[PDB]
This record gives sequence, structure tokens and C-alpha cells, in this order.
Amino acid sequence: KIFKPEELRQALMPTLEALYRQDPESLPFRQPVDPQLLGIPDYFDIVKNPMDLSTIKRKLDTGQYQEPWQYVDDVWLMFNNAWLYNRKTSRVYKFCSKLAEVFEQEIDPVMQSLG
Ligand SMILES: C[C@@H]1CC(=O)Nc2cc3cc(c2N1)CCCCCN1CCCc2ccc(cc21)OCCCNC3=O
Repeated sequence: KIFKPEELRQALMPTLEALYRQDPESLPFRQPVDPQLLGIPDYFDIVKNPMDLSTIKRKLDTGQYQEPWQYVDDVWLMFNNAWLYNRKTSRVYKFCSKLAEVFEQEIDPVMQSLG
């Protein structure tokens, strides 16, 4: 089973758009982490493989995933990074949890269709 880039975009982009549509919860995740602007100078001591919504969107837009699981792995990498770095009481951690709840609901039927 070979997945063409347009077929992956058609199936998976709606699940990424669902996360962008969470406002304000997607705001911390819409651009690559910049620790100087965000005031978190130790970030890359903790997080070695950063990921954000715009990077995932570019990969889908340009055909960089060969298989649906690679896209799923990048979304969970984004979430796991934020749960790793942020305190459980923090706004970013709580926003991360809301996006993960949305993602689980949207991705389940789509992965069933691609499986
Ligand atoms: C996902 C990415 C990296 C991560 O994992 N955690 C952190 C930790 C932090 C921030 C983010 C993230 N988001 C990004 C947050 C969105 C708002 C940015 N901005 C725009 C609106 C006003 C304001 C005030 C204080 C501030 C950022 C901002 O920052 C204060 C210092 C501590 N700053 C974090 O504690």
C-alpha cells in the first residue's frame, strides 16, 4: 500500500485543522518554539525534537509523510513535548490536554479508514 501525498492530505488535513480551530488552546502550538521570545531559556536542555502545528502542516502540504502513522507520531510528539516541559498547573499544559482530547476524537475514524 503506497500512499500518495494528495491522498494523505485529503484524509489527514481535516484532523490538523480541527486543532487550529481550538481558540485559544492552539495558540501556543501554532509556530515553532522560540525559547528567547517565550522566556524559557532551558527549553532545549529538556526537549530535543521540537514540533509544532505549522511544521506538521508544512509536511502535509509538501508530501513529507509516506505513511499515516508518521503524521500521528508528529502530533503526539508535539503534545508529549509540552507535557514534558510545562508544569501540570500551567496554561500551556492545560491547553495541550484540550488539543489532545480533540485529536483523539478526530483521528480515530480517519485511521480506521486508512488502515
Ligand atoms: C508550546 C510552547 C513551548 C512550551 O512547551 N511551553 C511554553 C511555555 C511558556 C510560553 C509558551 C509555551 N509554548 C508560549 C505561549 C503562548 C503566548 C506567548 N506570549 C504571547 C502573549 C503574552 C505572553 C506572556 C508571557 C509569556 C508569553 C506570551 O511567557 C512568559 C514566560 C514563561 N513562558 C512560558 O512558560
